[PDB]
Amino acid sequence: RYKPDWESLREHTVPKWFDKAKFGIFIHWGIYSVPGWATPTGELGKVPMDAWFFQNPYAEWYENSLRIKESPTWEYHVKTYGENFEYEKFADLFTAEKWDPQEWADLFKKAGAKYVIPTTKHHDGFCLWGTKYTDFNSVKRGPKRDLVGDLAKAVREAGLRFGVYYSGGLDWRFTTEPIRYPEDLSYIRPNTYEYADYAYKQVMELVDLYLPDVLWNDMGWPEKGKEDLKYLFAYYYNKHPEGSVNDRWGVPHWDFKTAEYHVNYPGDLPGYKWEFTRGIGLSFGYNRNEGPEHMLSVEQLVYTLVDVVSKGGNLLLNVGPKGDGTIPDLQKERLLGLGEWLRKYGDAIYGTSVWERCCAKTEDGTEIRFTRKCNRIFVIFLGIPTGEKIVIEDLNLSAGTVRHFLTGERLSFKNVGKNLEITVPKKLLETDSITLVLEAVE
Amino acid sequence: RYKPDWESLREHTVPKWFDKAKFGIFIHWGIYSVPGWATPTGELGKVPMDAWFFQNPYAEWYENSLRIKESPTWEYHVKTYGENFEYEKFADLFTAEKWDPQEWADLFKKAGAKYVIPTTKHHDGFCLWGTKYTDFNSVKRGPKRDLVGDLAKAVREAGLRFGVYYSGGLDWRFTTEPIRYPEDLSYIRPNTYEYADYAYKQVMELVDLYLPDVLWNDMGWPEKGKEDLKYLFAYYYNKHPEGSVNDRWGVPHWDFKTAEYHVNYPGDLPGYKWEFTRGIGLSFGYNRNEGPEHMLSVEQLVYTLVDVVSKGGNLLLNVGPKGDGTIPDLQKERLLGLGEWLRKYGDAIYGTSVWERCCAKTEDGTEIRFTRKCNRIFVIFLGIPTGEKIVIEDLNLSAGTVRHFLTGERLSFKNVGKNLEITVPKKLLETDSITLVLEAVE
Amino acid sequence: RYKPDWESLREHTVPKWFDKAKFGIFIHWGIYSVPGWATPTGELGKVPMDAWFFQNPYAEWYENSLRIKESPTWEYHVKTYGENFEYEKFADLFTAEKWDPQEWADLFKKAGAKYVIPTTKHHDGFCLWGTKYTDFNSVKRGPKRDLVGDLAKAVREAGLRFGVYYSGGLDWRFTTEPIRYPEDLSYIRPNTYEYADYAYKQVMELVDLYLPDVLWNDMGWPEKGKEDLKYLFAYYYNKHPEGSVNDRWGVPHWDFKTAEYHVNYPGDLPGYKWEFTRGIGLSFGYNRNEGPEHMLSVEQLVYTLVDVVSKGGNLLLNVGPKGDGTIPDLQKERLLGLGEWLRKYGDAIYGTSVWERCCAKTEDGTEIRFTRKCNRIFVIFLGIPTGEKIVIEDLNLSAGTVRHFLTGERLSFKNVGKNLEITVPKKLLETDSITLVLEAVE
Amino acid sequence: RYKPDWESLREHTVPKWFDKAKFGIFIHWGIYSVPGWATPTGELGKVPMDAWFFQNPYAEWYENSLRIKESPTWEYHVKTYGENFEYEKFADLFTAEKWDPQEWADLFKKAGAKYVIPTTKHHDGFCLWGTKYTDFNSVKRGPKRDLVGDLAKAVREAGLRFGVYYSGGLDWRFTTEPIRYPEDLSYIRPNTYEYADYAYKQVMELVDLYLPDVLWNDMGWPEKGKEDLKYLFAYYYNKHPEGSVNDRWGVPHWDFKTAEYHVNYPGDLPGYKWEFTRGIGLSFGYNRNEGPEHMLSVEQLVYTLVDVVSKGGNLLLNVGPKGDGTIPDLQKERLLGLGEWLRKYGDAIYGTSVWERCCAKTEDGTEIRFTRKCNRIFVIFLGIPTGEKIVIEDLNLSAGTVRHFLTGERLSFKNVGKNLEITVPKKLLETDSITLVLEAVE
Ligand SMILES: C[C@@H]1N[C@H](CNC(=O)[C@H](c2ccccc2)C2CCCC2)[C@@H](O)[C@H](O)[C@@H]1O
Ligand SMILES: C[C@@H]1N[C@H](CNC(=O)[C@H](c2ccccc2)C2CCCC2)[C@@H](O)[C@H](O)[C@@H]1O
Ligand SMILES: C[C@@H]1N[C@H](CNC(=O)[C@H](c2ccccc2)C2CCCC2)[C@@H](O)[C@H](O)[C@@H]1O
Ligand SMILES: C[C@@H]1N[C@H](CNC(=O)[C@H](c2ccccc2)C2CCCC2)[C@@H](O)[C@H](O)[C@@H]1O
Repeated sequence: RYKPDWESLREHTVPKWFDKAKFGIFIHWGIYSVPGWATPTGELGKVPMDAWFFQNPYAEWYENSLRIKESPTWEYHVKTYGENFEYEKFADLFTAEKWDPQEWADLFKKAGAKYVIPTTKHHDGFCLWGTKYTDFNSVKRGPKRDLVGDLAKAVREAGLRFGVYYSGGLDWRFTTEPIRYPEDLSYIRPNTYEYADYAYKQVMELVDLYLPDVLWNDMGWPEKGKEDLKYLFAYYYNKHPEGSVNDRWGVPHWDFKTAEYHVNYPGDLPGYKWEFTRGIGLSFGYNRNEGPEHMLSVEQLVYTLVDVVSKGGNLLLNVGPKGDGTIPDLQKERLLGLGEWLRKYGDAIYGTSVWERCCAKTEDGTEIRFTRKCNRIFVIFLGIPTGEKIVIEDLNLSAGTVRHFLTGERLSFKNVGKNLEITVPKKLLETDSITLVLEAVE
Repeated sequence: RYKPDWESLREHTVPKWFDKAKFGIFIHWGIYSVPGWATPTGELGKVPMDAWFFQNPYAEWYENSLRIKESPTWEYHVKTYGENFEYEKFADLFTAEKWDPQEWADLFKKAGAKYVIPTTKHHDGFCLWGTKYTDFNSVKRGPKRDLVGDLAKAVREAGLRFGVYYSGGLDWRFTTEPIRYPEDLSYIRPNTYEYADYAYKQVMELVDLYLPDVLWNDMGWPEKGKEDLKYLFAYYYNKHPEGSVNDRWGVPHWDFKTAEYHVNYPGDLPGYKWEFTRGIGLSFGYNRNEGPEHMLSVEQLVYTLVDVVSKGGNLLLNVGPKGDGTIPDLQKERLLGLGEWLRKYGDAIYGTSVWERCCAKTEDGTEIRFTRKCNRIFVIFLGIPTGEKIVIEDLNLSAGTVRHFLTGERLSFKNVGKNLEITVPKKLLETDSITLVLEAVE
Repeated sequence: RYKPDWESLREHTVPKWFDKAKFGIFIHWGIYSVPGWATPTGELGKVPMDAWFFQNPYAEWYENSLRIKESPTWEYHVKTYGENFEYEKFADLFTAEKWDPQEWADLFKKAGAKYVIPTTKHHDGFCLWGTKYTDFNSVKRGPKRDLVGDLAKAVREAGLRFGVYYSGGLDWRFTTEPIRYPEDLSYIRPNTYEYADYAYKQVMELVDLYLPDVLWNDMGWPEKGKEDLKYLFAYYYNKHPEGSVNDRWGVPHWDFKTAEYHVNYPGDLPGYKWEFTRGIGLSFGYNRNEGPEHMLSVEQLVYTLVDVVSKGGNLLLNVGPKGDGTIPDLQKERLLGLGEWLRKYGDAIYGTSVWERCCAKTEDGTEIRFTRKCNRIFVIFLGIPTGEKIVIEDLNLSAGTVRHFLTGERLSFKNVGKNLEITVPKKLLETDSITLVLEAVE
Repeated sequence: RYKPDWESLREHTVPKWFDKAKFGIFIHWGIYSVPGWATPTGELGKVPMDAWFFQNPYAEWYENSLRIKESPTWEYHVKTYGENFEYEKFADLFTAEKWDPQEWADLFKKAGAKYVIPTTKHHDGFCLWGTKYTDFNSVKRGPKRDLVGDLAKAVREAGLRFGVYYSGGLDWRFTTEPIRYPEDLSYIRPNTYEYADYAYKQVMELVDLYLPDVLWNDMGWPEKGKEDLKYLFAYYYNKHPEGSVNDRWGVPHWDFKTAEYHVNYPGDLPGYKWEFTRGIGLSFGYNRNEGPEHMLSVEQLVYTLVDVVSKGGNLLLNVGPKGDGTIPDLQKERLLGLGEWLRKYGDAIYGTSVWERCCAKTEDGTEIRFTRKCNRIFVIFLGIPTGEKIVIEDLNLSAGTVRHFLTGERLSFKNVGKNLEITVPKKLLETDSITLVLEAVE
């Protein structure tokens, strides 16, 4: 039994299932999915913040962008939908006509994800469950259906864990001015006591209807409601000890931390559990402007995953569905690619722990990441070297046997000075898929 | 004029009428009165708290018990009313068909009570007055009548004082999870700001419609609303200086403290004004499972009253009416019994003050309680000794005359050592009713 | 067992000994007693605050007045002691050479007082006990003696209650600027954490060393130390249940309120226990500038006490000794005169309770005050009427026997309308001292 | 880089060295060691708190017991040292004449301990280092030596971790009244700003001078100084990432929880890291009144450690030296015995992790505990069965090979229903020492 207080809540640590699953699927789906439009300006952390809000690569931010008169979105909206076409009007166009929660679940499972977390309410305040605290929800408008619940049922039937995303920190249904600069965030918020209750009542409602595995909050928790989390966290943990929460509440407790695109990405081993998230492209909500030039390629996707996992994190890869519920082909292919690689290399991923170091490199520049499993150490190359002679810089192994992962073949290695030298038979180098994977056993 | 601040509010002390009346009637009446069912497990303070909520002897707690699947109440509810029979449905069955507020008032007056306090809203949130802050009240549902007001009119016309009970601390209309353990109480609460206002607006409303003599709150005051009491207490006291409040608000001010069954019952003279409450049985709300084996007998009732009064308290005895407004015969008889005893011995009760000691005993084990009235000291025996020679242990009187209360007959006494010896003529011992009462005059 | 929190501390109320004693002696004695000088401008409440600090009638305020250059005190100090004579230097002239605490204790007992309260530390920071928290105390300087201690032994020996006075709110040892306007008091205070600690440690030291009957604080408690009082009050009350504290701490608790000269003096019965304090003259500290024209007369003292007492107060009369330890004749006289009247009419004062009303007047304007003791109602005339027929305006006695208090003579009375008429034989009127006192009974 | 705020500090978790060491030595040595006396009333958790402080089994509490006049300690002090012997005087008898920190370090290493934690300052305020914040320390008085310092050099030399104990919650140098009831602890504390500063400055001084591996606070942290810990914890962790703090600060952060004798001792696996602490006898401070009948036996120590360790805890066994610096024979014996068992079975303790369950019992009641190391599961019997056929109640091994840990002998096992049966040849049962230890593998 957890008591409603920070000291006590600290007794709850990231659940084992979370540490072990290493990949999850994020779903930004909503009425913003209908216009499905954003200017693909670039990655968070690379785009200067003075312009960021004016050329927002995040399509879910459509309403905010639309509220900024004369911004690309505003221009696009006027031309395509007209001026007397309010953003809310998209709730009625959002019909999920082609949606089938089971094909989604089926796909995230073939993709190798171990959990799924849909936005139940994003910054625009539209709710994807039949909530009783607002009529701006998917049961009353558009889909005429409890998207959150129906997807929770499919995911779970598919054997995956189910979490929930909630925009606690922002709700444009309670503001009128758009965010034009990052400083605006410190005062352009619901700000009211009424809002702090709404957020509280809404997450409590998600807790009681779906008892999710992850409470994924975004943009901090309304200040007036922060003391409420002591109760909500205790209430939730007492109903679901294996439940978990992220680090976006602005209170003293969290089970795992988060990083988005470049922001907060650790350079080496952070000393805590975390999770990396990004979209397959530059946006989270679907964006019909993104081509594969903006998306990651299965290979980058794989490398991204390995680098995250070697540093102790989980990759929460986002998929951005269309207003009709289908998942754009460019994203489905990248999911399947990654699913394929995980089918071959999963063993050096799921259930692994960090090693003493995350990273290494070969004398010729190929990057190396490590993962552990008791006595086993996985040497994951971010690529497949050409020569049979591999020189790993600044590495010595006290081990004794160094197998070639996929085949199992004992290999020849020698600790030469500050380096490790291994000879990988071209036959083998030729069986690996995106990464050459070795396995030391000490 | 009281100012809205604790230091100032302290200038208000328990009103003289409250100190002097020594007996009041509590009424737990509501929609829980319809099922009128609880398992008579035992008295608060004797029943282990690990089981208490699962076998709740308090019938008003029916909804909480019903929310605990597979608990006696749940089993009983399913069998008797069915699963598709929600607790709220009882608001429509609660018709007070046989209710007559004047017969109630008449009865509490014959019973010797000096004030009356009905639950205006209990933990289930159903309100017994036409409140404007919820439609879950007795004017709109069931009785179709302002129970609170109509009973306030009768009580007052009968010459008694009228107070109000309000579940400030709990409101199941704002929670879904049941209390299974005492620890749950620290987080399973409305918790919202909206709720703190509701409670505030509701007690202010009772203040303006009925200007009650007692603000009897239960289960603490919502934390977010605690600072509001400075205003509400000032507002109330400025409209009714003789009004009063109990000690269940969790703030620095109170006029009298409370104890329930064994909990907080003082062993000797506490140094403050207090009030003891319990039901005639083990429940407050009516319970059709209680037989006289669970109730107190007029004698225990009398002894209970004397012991409370000798220690400076008031006894607030609870009566649990039926859904139709009648008061079960087992309770009416016990009220009348006590009313009868008070008719004979009231003088050594109402208007009395504590003495130097509350308690004493005779050499043969009969317990003695004392009460004062200026120069007069009342020696109230919890029973009627058999022999004409009474030896009171560890007592010496500097008095001079020791009368036999009911008759007035001067008696023979002698301070022998550490004891007091009195000779009570069998004729006299034979006129007393439940207690032998003497009266010293110093 | 009191707990350290306001709700619990509220359980402690004014000790019975305090309510019954009705007169105490205040002693403002310090190094300011040595110059013993002030402009006797008038009574607090009657002198405009725009002038007060510049023409301060309180001689204990000498240091403050002296810091206002060009002030009468400043003129007098330079002419009498020179410019190079720092106020602190008075600690060396303060010798108490002719001091006999037993003589003082006796004088306060003959005077009719039941408790005594000396200034242990006034605003100037000088401590009259061997405190370990500062060297500016009477043990190390001046008297080289613990005045607080020796006086407490002597008061106690005479069988009187001993309380302590402490200036928690001001300590000129922590400031340099004088108080010129009441407004200045809001920022010219010690203000440091250090000071709040000093204050707490010193009052604790006083409780530990002397366990006084009254903790009389003045001028508020340092804001940074207010939370400390929960702990200090619980600590004190647990060592001394019978102890008492006043209402000058600025926190939610106190056992009795206070009034100074005109300030907070009740017009009719307040609903709580209180104490009136003033000097015999206009100062607390000895003022050699006061003559009989600035003092109350024995008649006025008596009239004062009676009025206070009839409104449920205690009179805390101040005496201000000379720097040598002797009590000024003028002051001594008045004390002995009041004592003589208390010797005669004590029984209508000590141990009394307020009646239904405090006041009444005779047809010809003689003010009348009332006190009660059970069934007995004392009728105290502020003076002795000349005629035998007395008409009391707006009184009606439902009693039966009205007697002449001094002799016992039953007297003739008749309820004539909205008045009460009584005949008091001249032989009796001639025996009374300053007050005609009648005793009504039921 | 930790930041000074709870959210960030949460990133720091129990250092890996702590989780792996499984046993440390606590050293309660002070000037209370000189009288070294107490009534060995019983174990915390088993002795009623209404008596505890009056019959305190903790000899370090001598000063507190001594302030309760008419207490066994009081009787013994006056008979043994006289009425005029102030507790502080023990600082001069505390000489550590026969003290050799290297011998101690060695003894704790031979004993099998991995870290040592001496009391740097207990409730009596006496500091065993040359602190600059008080003269009541071991450098200026008694030993005229920095015990903390010399001991830290010596523990480190023996290759053990050194942590520090500090009584932040109590310091009898700041109070005068003894603790008689647990309730008294809520107000008889230093309470001053001054103290909160002293505490912070002293722990800082300890970090600066010795950079300990463990900051072990006791009795809570002064309320006025709690916000200070954000800064002190960030400062400490930034100098010593590998450092650790316990859970007795009363703030939202800690690296491991604690349990004392019966208090907070987990029944099954808690979900966090923790440490059990107790004396070998009933006291922490040396009690010359304890005999073997008051101490654990080597068998019991071993059984204790095993049980703790199987529930993820560390055993923090206390030794209480004599005033002369020598460790009492009885204590030494038990330490060397445990050491001998750790020498044999160390491998089933150090560096282990909890398994799925902590416990199991044999058909005939022998308790069984489990620990794991990767694929290896250690099966520790709290004793050695007499028969060769062993039936473990409610276990089932999906393993394959079960071996006799001491010899390696593979053994015969069969999953018989809800039980596991195994045959352990008597020649093997005869080689075990206090525990039959089996090792299962997969
Ligand atoms: C997963 C994504 N989360 C976004 C919230 N983003 C953040 O909190 C971003 C953030 C994230 C982590 C550290 C600092 C800032 C913002 C980027 C500039 C302002 C702060 C959402 O705005 C976005 O629609 C999507 O839900
Ligand atoms: C007069 C009765 N008051 C009850 C509230 N009870 C309390 O606050 C009880 C209480 C009362 C006094 C001290 C401590 C606790 C609870 C018993 C265990 C949890 C605390 C109500 O729950 C009950 O229905 C009825 O109104
Ligand atoms: C017995 C006397 N008490 C005085 C304290 N007086 C007050 O706090 C007076 C006061 C003001 C309000 C309530 C009660 C008392 C002050 C009149 C000038 C501004 C406030 C002291 O200043 C004085 O030296 C002496 O000790
Ligand atoms: C190792 C020992 N630690 C003791 C501190 N013990 C506690 O705080 C005990 C406690 C209470 C609750 C949780 C953890 C520990 C106390 C039992 C009496 C009331 C609370 C010290 O008092 C004792 O002197 C010694 O240093």
